[PDB]
Amino acid sequence: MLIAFEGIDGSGKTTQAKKLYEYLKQKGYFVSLYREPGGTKVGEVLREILLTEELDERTELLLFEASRSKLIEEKIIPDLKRDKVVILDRFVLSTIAYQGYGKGLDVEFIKNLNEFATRGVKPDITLLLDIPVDIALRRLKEKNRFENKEFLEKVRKGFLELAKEEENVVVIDASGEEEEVFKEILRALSGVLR
Amino acid sequence: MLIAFEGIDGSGKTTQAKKLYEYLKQKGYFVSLYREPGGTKVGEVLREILLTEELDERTELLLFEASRSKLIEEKIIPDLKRDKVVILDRFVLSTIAYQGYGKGLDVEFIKNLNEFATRGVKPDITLLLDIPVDIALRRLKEKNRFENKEFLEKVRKGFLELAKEEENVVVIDASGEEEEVFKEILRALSGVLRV
Ligand SMILES: Nc1ncnc2c1ncn2[C@@H]1O[C@H](COP(=O)(O)OP(=O)(O)O)[C@@H](O)[C@H]1O
Ligand SMILES: Nc1ncnc2c1ncn2[C@@H]1O[C@H](COP(=O)(O)OP(=O)(O)O)[C@@H](O)[C@H]1O
Ligand SMILES: Cc1cn([C@H]2C[C@H](O)[C@@H](COP(=O)(O)OP(=O)(O)O)O2)c(=O)[nH]c1=O
Ligand SMILES: Cc1cn([C@H]2C[C@H](O)[C@@H](COP(=O)(O)OP(=O)(O)O)O2)c(=O)[nH]c1=O
Ligand SMILES: [Ca+2]
Ligand SMILES: [Ca+2]
Ligand SMILES: [Mg+2]
Ligand SMILES: [Mg+2]
Ligand SMILES: [Mg+2]
Ligand SMILES: [Mg+2]
Ligand SMILES: [Mg+2]
Ligand SMILES: [Mg+2]
Repeated sequence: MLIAFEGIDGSGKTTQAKKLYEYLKQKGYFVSLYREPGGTKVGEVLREILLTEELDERTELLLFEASRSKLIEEKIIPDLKRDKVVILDRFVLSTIAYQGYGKGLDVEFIKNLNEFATRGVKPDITLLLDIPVDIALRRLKEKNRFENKEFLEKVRKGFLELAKEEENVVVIDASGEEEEVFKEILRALSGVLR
Repeated sequence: MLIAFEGIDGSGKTTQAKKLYEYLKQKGYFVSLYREPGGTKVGEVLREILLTEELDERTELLLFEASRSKLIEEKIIPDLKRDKVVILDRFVLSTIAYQGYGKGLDVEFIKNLNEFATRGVKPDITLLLDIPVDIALRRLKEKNRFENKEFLEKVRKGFLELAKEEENVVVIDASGEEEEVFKEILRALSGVLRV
């Protein structure tokens, strides 16, 4: 297996996760790629609620966890049982960084919810795509995506603290060009996977 | 003043909550009536998912709590700030009885989620409509609703244990006629509210 991509909006997660998916398929792995929230029919409904409705921060946390629970039970656990490489575009560190460090919700509580939703399933490696917020925001602005700079500075700092506190997290310099970032990822992956 | 109706499917909650809503409105209270899950636009979408999609028991728990959180923040807390009497058709005991006693999820974990979703808001009184499962099932059969006898027997017993452990839960014998059950509810309510 399980490879998680983490990092702020605009760090290149969706781009890199797709590159890694295609690369590992070509190398002969059986691989799955899922996004969080989403990745199942029910999860995609919850994703649309999360991205379109005005929600309070507590309802948001519970819906992220509900989407994760469905994806874990429906797809990830069955995939891992069949020795598929599962790549996730976001996972439990995003919930801690955004809902905990960003929104101020209790992190011990978030971690208990994460454990409940995941049944204790943990990544073999987490690739934290680290990038200065101003650089990320300029990438996003090009595609008419806007995120709050004050909020994301807290989240960025939170991810970096988590890379020291949580297990199996490798910090990737995501400021570089696409192929350069991918090479860094492949170097990090050689720590857990042929 | 927060008044919660609890009990198994077919115990008369929706019937009696509406009766109470009308009665208190006539007596000059400003009253709200909400159902769980549901009661908000988002909560109603979540209710539809809960009632129509195949879900694992953990995802179910989290959606029940998400609906509760939305209702608490959007409607319940603002209503209580305005001195409205808020009547709930189900609340936190339903989660402990169904997801805990029924499905076997950890009760302390469920209580922590309850506290999170509610911001610690507790009812002034909870009316547990207790009824034998057989009676409930026969009332539901008349309306083409079917529920699982084995499951509901565990849930009934769970509610009854909760009525002993949790604060301000009154057990109502709800197997009698509708008008008699309502009279018992009013007698119970007189302990906390001028009715
Ligand atoms: N290494 C890179 N350098 C510059 N732009 C990039 C790079 N990687 C991705 N992008 C572009 O930046 C934006 C954000 O990338 P995306 O993969 O959507 O990030 P995330 O999923 O982390 O928000 C997209 O427009 C994408 O094409
Ligand atoms: N006291 C009662 N005796 C007989 N039937 C009842 C009584 N109260 C309600 N009913 C009927 O039983 C069914 C279940 O009532 P309802 O209020 O929907 O229960 P709940 O909301 O607890 O499932 C409905 O068809 C309703 O009209
Ligand atoms: C998985 C997850 C995402 N999110 C947020 C991050 C994003 O702003 C939003 C949607 O996710 P996503 O589409 O991955 O954002 P992006 O491509 O911009 O990185 O959901 C949380 O707040 N908590 C979570 O647990
Ligand atoms: C509020 C709540 C309801 N439920 C279940 C009980 C019901 O079978 C279902 C829908 O609620 P509802 O329509 O109140 O059922 P009924 O009128 O038959 O009592 O949701 C839970 O499992 N957990 C919860 O926390
Ligand atoms: Ca650019
Ligand atoms: Ca460089
Ligand atoms: Mg993305
Ligand atoms: Mg906050
Ligand atoms: Mg965790
Ligand atoms: Mg009902
Ligand atoms: Mg179970
Ligand atoms: Mg509770």
